[PDB]
Parts: sequence; structure tokens; C-alpha cells
Amino acid sequence: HMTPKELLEWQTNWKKIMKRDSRIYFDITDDVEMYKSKMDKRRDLLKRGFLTLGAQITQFFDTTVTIVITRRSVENIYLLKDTDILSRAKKNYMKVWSYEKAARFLKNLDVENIVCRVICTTGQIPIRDLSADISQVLKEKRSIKKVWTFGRNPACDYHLGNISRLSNKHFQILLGEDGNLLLNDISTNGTWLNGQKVEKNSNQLLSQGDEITVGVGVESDILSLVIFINDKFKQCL
Repeated sequence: HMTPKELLEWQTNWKKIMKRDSRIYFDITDDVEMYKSKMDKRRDLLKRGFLTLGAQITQFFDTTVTIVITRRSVENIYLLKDTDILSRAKKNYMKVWSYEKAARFLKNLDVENIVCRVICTTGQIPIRDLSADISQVLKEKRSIKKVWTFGRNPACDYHLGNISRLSNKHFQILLGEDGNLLLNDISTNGTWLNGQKVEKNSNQLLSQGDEITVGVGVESDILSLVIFINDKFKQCL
């Protein structure tokens, strides 16, 4: 519920704090894991991301520390001994972040031609673009010029992720004559366009800001793409 302007202000402030006076400590204790070396790799990735922000990493636990980042469960810190630095950190009202939260934080601080710009507004997928060779496109005589496939399969032109009720080949975006994009559902569980379920194996014309929604029926697998069609493409086609 943060507006674009609010979230931008939120970001500006944190970058400011990170650069000037954040002091991050990485908890060296773990819960036994059944090869520590994998989380040592994800750890050093986090450290470099924070260094990218101009923040200072500490080798020892001070009270000058502003954030501690840990692999151990934050939920169970109250069960640790009083000497444990996670226990001491929380009781002194210090920030205690999970590796996931830290990676999530760093992501939020930014650490052929374009047919359209696909934007997943539910989060899961980064901003991707659809590409097509223009000279090759006008060369084609067939009615359908190019064909992007969306689906559960990471072999598709657009990977929708490993979702429960999706399909290896879920739906398609077809490029037609005269620079028009259209939509084609081939899934078995369904595709939606602006809240309306589209007819399977039937080409529906896409418009500006049209919202493709799949995985309807489970609020976790849900996925909404908004298509922002490039005007220059048709304006030169």
C-alpha cells in the first residue's frame, strides 16, 4: 500500500542511512546443517551488496551495531541463552534480519527491438521485455509474425516460475500483421485478461495496460502481468 512516491522516499532515506551510519554484523553461529559452505557463499554475497551501499561490516558484536544478520531462526531467539548475541541484540532493540530479509532489502535498494514491456505487479518476476527483429518481422508473409510462449517450463520465452496449477506451456503472445499483439490461452487451468477468463485456443486482442492473470484460485500462485506496448514499434511497422 505504499505509493510509488512513498516507496521512493523510503528508499532514498535507507540508502542515506546505509551510506552514512549503518553498521552491520553477520552472526557467525549456525544451527547444525546436513557442505555451511553454501551459506558461506550466500553470506559473502550479502556482504558485498552491503559494501556496495557504502555500509560498514563489523567482525565483532558491538552495541554500535545497527543490524545483525543471521541464518538462525529469528522466531526462536527468546529460547537462546542470555549470552547469545541474538538474545542480547533483541533485548537492546537492535535489528535482527534473516538472510532472506537482507537479500530482500538489498533488492529494494537496487543492488531486435521492444515489442512490449511485461511487468509482474504481484512481485515474483523481474521486469522483462519482449523482443523481435523488425526487418525480419516485416519480411514475414504469414499472418502471425512472432510467437512468445509463457509457462511453467523454464524453456519458454517467458518463465512464469515453478507454480502449482500452471502449465509447461500456459499461454502465448502472438505478433500479428500491422503491429498488433494478441493473447492465446493453451493452459488447462486457465488464463484471465482484465479479470475476464479468455477462451482457450482463441486469439484475443491485447490493449495498453491489459492485465494477464494466471493461477486464479490460489492466492499464493496468483500472477498478474501488465503489458505496456511500445508505440514506436507499430509507428514504424
